Amino acid sequence: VVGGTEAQRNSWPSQISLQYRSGSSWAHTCGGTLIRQNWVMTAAHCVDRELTFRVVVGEHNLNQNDGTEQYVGVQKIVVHPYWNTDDVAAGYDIALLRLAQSVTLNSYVQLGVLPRAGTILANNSPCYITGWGLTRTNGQLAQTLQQAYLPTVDYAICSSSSYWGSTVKNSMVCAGGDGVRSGCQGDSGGPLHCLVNGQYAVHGVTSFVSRLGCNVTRKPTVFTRVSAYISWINNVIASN
Ligand SMILES: [Ca+2]
Ligand SMILES: [Cl-]
Repeated sequence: VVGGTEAQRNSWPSQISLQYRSGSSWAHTCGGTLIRQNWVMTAAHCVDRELTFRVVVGEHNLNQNDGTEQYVGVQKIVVHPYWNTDDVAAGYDIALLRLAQSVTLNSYVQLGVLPRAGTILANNSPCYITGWGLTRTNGQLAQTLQQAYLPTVDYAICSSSSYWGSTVKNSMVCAGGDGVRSGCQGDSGGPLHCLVNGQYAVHGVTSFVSRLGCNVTRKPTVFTRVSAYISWINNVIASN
């Protein structure tokens, strides 16, 4: 997250860190949203690589013991069947990870609330992106979980020529584009939390930013629209 602030430890308890095994260690690669005690919602693109993945819930600082982390293997990966790694603009950038164990819920570990199917946010709706992604274009991952206030940019604006044009689909949520604040690499798969009727819900799964850079004016961060996938999600969970 570019232009973020450090999240309070218990603000976003459904945020997870999706990590891959690298040597004798683990590296954060993506965010995710805990949606059941044994299921994480993330971006399909986060799991195109044939890596060993684990999920960390209750994580705050990737570089320090927080005393709240639970580490769990990824047991099964269910990528949306229409995902095509060579065409992120087509959408379907969503995947569910069944965790090898059910995590224990507490103030640091909670299920993300998802919007009802079909819900579309009015333009300029208040949301925060959260994640450990780069803090600058071509920068480095955050140590501490970051949040940035990224108001939505509706489809009509987002899919306009000076924004994302045809690249953005109605199955996506755009947010931000102010040139200051944005998602950035390593935020992928994580939530966009939007305040609706007093409650934050995870409306987006971070999907992409401009190849030119993270915080590029009129290139808001683009998220998979969670409310486009509620049936899919429920179908997956019910069949697994
Ligand atoms: Ca930690
Ligand atoms: Cl949360």
